[PDB]
Amino acid sequence: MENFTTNLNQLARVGGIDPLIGREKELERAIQVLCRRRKNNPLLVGESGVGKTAIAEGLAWRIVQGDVPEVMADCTIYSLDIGSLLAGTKYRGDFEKRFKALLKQLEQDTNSILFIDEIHTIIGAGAASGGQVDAANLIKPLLSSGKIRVIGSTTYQEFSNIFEKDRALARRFQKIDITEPSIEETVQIINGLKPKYEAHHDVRYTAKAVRAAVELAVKYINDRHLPDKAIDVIDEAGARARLMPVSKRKKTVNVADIESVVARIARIPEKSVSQSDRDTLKNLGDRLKMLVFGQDKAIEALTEAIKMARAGLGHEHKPVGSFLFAGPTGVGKTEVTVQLSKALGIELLRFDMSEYMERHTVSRLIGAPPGYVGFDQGGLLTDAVIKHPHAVLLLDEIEKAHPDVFNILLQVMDNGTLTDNNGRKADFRNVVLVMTTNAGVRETERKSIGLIHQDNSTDAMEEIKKIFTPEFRNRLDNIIWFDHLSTDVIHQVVDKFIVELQVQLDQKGVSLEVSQEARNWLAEKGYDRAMGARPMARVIQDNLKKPLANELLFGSLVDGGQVTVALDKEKNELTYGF
Amino acid sequence: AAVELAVKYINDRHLPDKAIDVIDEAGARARLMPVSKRKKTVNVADIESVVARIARIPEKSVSQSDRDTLKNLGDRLKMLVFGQDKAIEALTEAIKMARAGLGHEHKPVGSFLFAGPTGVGKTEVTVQLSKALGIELLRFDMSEYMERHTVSRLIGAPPGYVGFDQGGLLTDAVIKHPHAVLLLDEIEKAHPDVFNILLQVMDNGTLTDNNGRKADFRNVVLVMTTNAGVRETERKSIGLIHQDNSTDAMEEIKKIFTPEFRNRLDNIIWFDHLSTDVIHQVVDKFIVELQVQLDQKGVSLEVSQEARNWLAEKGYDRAMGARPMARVIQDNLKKPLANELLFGSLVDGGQVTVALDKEKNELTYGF
Amino acid sequence: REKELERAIQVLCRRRKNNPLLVGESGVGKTAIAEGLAWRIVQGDVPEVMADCTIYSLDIGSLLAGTKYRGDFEKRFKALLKQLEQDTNSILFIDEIHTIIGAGAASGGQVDAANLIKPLLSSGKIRVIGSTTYQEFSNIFEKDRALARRFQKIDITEPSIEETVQIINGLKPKYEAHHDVRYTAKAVRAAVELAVKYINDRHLPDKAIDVIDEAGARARLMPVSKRKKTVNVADIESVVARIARIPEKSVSQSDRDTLKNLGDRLKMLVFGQDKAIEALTEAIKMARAGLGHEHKPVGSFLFAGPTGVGKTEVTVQLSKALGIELLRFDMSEYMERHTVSRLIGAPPGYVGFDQGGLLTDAVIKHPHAVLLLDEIEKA
Ligand SMILES: Nc1ncnc2c1ncn2[C@@H]1O[C@H](COP(=O)(O)OP(=O)(O)OP(=O)(O)O)[C@@H](O)[C@H]1O
Ligand SMILES: Nc1ncnc2c1ncn2[C@@H]1O[C@H](COP(=O)(O)OP(=O)(O)OP(=O)(O)O)[C@@H](O)[C@H]1O
Ligand SMILES: Nc1ncnc2c1ncn2[C@@H]1O[C@H](COP(=O)(O)OP(=O)(O)OP(=O)(O)O)[C@@H](O)[C@H]1O
Ligand SMILES: Nc1ncnc2c1ncn2[C@@H]1O[C@H](COP(=O)(O)OP(=O)(O)OP(=O)(O)O)[C@@H](O)[C@H]1O
Repeated sequence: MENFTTNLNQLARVGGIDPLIGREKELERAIQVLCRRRKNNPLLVGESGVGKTAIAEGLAWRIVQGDVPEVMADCTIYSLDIGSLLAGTKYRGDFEKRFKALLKQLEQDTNSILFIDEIHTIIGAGAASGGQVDAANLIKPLLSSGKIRVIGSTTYQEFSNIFEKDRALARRFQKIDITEPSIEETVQIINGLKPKYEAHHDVRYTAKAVRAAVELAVKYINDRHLPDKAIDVIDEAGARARLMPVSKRKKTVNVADIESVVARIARIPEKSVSQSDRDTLKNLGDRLKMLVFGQDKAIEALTEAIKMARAGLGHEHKPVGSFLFAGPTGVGKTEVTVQLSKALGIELLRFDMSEYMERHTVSRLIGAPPGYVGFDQGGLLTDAVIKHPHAVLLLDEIEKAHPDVFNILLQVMDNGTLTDNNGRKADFRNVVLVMTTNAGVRETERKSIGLIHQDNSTDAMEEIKKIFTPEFRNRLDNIIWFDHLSTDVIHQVVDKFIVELQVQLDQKGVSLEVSQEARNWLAEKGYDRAMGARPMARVIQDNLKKPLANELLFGSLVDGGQVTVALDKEKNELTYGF
Repeated sequence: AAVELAVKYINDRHLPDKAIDVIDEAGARARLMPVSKRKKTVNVADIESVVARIARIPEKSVSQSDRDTLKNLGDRLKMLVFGQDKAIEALTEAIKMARAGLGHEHKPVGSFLFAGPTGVGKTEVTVQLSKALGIELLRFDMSEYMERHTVSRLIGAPPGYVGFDQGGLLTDAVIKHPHAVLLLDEIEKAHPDVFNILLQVMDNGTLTDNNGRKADFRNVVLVMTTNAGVRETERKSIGLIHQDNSTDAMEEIKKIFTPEFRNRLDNIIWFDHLSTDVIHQVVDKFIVELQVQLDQKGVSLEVSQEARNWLAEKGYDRAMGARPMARVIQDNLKKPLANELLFGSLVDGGQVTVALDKEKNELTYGF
Repeated sequence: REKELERAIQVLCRRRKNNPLLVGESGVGKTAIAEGLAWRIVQGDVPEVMADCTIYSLDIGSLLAGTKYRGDFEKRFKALLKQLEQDTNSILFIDEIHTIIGAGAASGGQVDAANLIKPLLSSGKIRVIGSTTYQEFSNIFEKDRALARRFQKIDITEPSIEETVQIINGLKPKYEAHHDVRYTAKAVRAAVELAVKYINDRHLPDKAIDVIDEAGARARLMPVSKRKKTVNVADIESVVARIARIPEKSVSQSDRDTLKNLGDRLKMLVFGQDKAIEALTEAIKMARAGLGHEHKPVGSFLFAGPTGVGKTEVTVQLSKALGIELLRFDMSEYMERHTVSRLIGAPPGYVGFDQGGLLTDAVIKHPHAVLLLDEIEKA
């Protein structure tokens, strides 16, 4: 035992193991179990990071501090490192001699408790031959006879998958469920532990820093439990603050440092909103109007959703915003979204919904159910939002997906979550959801029969309503109708496309000038309300790019020249040059 | 009592030692009593306390603060969910019976199907119930169980398969939290094979997982929500008089959930549409949420009564429930505030006054 | 990678569970950073807190190698940890840290490297820097919750274009030394820009570097015939083009005439329908000229008409004339809605999941190709 276990009273008394705060009921049972006539061995079972070891060792602390029932007073708790019982072995029989020697020592002390953490690891030692499991074979009678007292500890999952197969062991200890504290209990736990962080990091925490670490961690960090989750924030903020005095920036850790840390851990930005990001955001609405012409209202809706979220007036558990972009083809429905993600500097997660035409294609978003082929793959959607929690999520031509696929978004739009096939949750609260569609267009573009042409603008009233179930629609922030582009827009579109052409040419060492007459001509020639801005690229392709490709490819316009294009008036034909 | 209670509440061990353990812990418990110098014998009440602790169930509520918490549970919920009183009452009645002891031998605390128009707090009330009671909410978006084979994610892969150690997500959630509110959202979206899992739960309080262990739902409140019948509810009839289609919505529910399912529910509660009175309450609720969000930035907010009356009058839509009201709040209050909070006077300001004129019915703003 | 290290240091500086885990896509510099810190410590490019501390890199294979008998592994494992605990100013670094979870427990037991490490991380006794990909982190580290709680995940993203150029400028001298080459400024900038435009299934820090290394390696085989030269943008372009399959610079050579005469080689084979020939010929020329569509296909043209008029023959002849692969897809075989899974594959969990997807594999194998979809109206 001398070099296999740790005397926890000795440790708790001299170095300290950090105080245990609260957990009155947890200890009440542990003691009542330890006080039983037989099988007086509690097992602390729970979610990782809830204080299972904190309690098991915390008991040693209470004993050395005298804060125990006299029954427990003066008893010694020893923690066993089973790794050391194997490190000292090699051939047959040495393990058992060593293992039993420790048991004899516990029996001889008579007033001691052994603590075995990771209790599910006591299964082992036997190998090659085996059948002698250690875990049960060397201790079943020790536990059932009351000769020794053992406190164990385990993760709830390990407990059911491993620590629960051996019924004989399952029967020999009383399980105590350690659940995670609530907000207040977490705050008091921090206050009790706080002096150790302040002492370790040479920092001090404000009342708000502590209050906030708990509330913020709960809201933003969701893969850990409260008592160790809020601590990471406090400890991390401490470690960060400790790196300031290096430039003499000695300071108290305040709520501002906590928010910076939570924001970094959760990858959700929070303080830059007060800095230059105010202008990046302020100007967002206009940068996008230089890329998508017309459609200002779509730009505003996106811009507004983002501003509210950055302002802090977002929702508590919804995507940044979620609206469907409907309209005629070639009017900037996907273009504004692509540009939004560029303007914001964030990842664009683009899915083509045309690929999800069968009901069973949902498995590509979620992953196969356990037990199936594609299980370890995970889901493509849930994974995309996990790697990039701050993103623009674009679902192109959503009306092409099998309609049951839309059901996947009900919980996304409403709770910001989606659960993958491993049970992990996607978190969409920092994702802008944009879905585009051509629903209703075929109808809006149809001519009616009669003397008076009917106004078919109520496409929203039929196709959008028939395609998207009421519960889907009622979760959208908006349904935004993109219009056909006007001729004023076409002129802007043509200018835009010519610039794109100029850039491709600049990269080849040549440049292009187009006269205004030539531009107006191309705009006038290509406009077709029905196809939006889509054909303008073809008009440019035929009137400017084809001529240029011949000049670029066969030597007429290569190194040494530039091309000027002008329109004549007689034929309205374009000129070219060098 | 140790013997007859252990067989009812402790189900992972055989009787000899299962009952002795109750006796032994009760013994130890009583042994730790005369430290206060109060000598004890072990009565039925001490046995019941031990079983309650071993089985992870509630003991006796009348002398507890739980008595008061339970007594006015309906009142607190009515402050969060307006209207739909009958749903609130059904939930609290089932709970009271269970704590009263007038429960079921082997069934969930109660089992309800929440049906009705959208935007009505079918989900909202369940979420608040778990908060009001202080217990874990176990959620399961049923839209994610659309294929016959998705059942294995609820109960785990069969042994020997790639998803065998993961276990089931449902049985594990229940095992970890035996006393909980279990919410199955949009249950009608799940593949019907899923309902077969629910039928046995509703009748026995239990599911066997892929490890052969059982989840005990005896202390779980089971609420599942649905939109079955909504498209029909919102349909307008042909004629001069619009018809009440709630009767057809039920026909839709009865086609999705077969008699075998329906007979295992304690109730099917058809939630009604929200009234204008409710909207006024809803608007105040949303404004308060806004005020809280603003307080977090150090900004106070006043909204006049007329501004409230107007927002409520503007946003009400009987068919869409309360969800649109939040849209009204975003456009009339949050957007203006975001600009002031982000680029203007409220950054280090801290105050905003909102009222409207009568001539334009436009809102005021500013520090 | 200043911020990536700032966080790593802040994690190492924590009181407990001060073990950063570097998680990211492959080829993004995760291990470059962990080794980079050892480099910075030695060079004095780190806070005094890290200064003078030793980072050791663990060979899991040598730790497990030879551990026969019951107890040798456990002994070696513990000896290592003891040595680290007695150093008091060291950090252990583990590549592919998810593999520690698979350390050899001898038999049916659970005593292995992860179970033996856990208490020393919780206690703050030792410091470990881990490294794993987002996929290995998800399928391995994410599952062992207790171990995962002892690491602080650092999210390492792919660098920008400007950042990639800068790492090349820093790394460059070693490629120059290794290959006996020198790289021009244009060569470096282009490796990054071109790799971004043309090389898929890789991340920048690696993608640009791979081009620099190969181009250096190409030039390394020139002064064997004493064709000594530097690596210019043209050589970088050639290397990327090897992968991209359509060079932007060779278009200026004999390729100009191969392309110029394309229209006539096709007119002599397909008669009438000159307009189809022109449509195809022009699309290619623009694409080779550089007047492409940035992200769209070379061109997409529906050929409609009476039978026996050369609609598929001209496309077949095009692929022949160009010297490129013809990918054929008979649309009549996709006569039903569900037949789409033949083109892209079955969803995960379904029979045939690992069979592939005919269209996506055809295109992936042959990036430069003519894709012909016969009788599209029959799909
Ligand atoms: N009363 C408490 N005493 C000590 N620690 C507590 C307490 N309550 C919560 N904690 C938190 O839990 C941790 C205490 O250590 P503990 O051994 O209990 O972890 P754990 O719950 O067993 O997690 P794991 O399964 O990974 O070992 C600390 O992070 C601490 O912030
Ligand atoms: N308002 C606009 N300003 C400038 N260019 C535009 C505009 N609208 C469309 N375009 C042009 O069309 C493209 C933008 O993509 P767009 O959003 O129109 O796709 P879409 O609306 O989804 O149509 P589809 O039905 O084919 O998917 C760009 O090439 C862009 O030059
Ligand atoms: N009776 C109510 N009182 C106040 N707010 C309500 C009420 N009912 C619904 N709401 C509003 O709805 C919001 C939550 O939506 P809810 O949970 O009710 O949708 P649902 O019941 O699931 O219906 P569906 O999903 O079919 O659209 C609440 O935050 C609340 O603002
Ligand atoms: N314009 C042409 N000039 C010379 N030969 C030709 C022409 N068209 C077709 N042919 C010949 O006739 C045969 C059929 O040609 P092809 O398959 O390309 O026509 P198609 O448009 O595909 O008809 P289908 O409607 O059946 O698909 C080929 O062997 C081809 O050599």
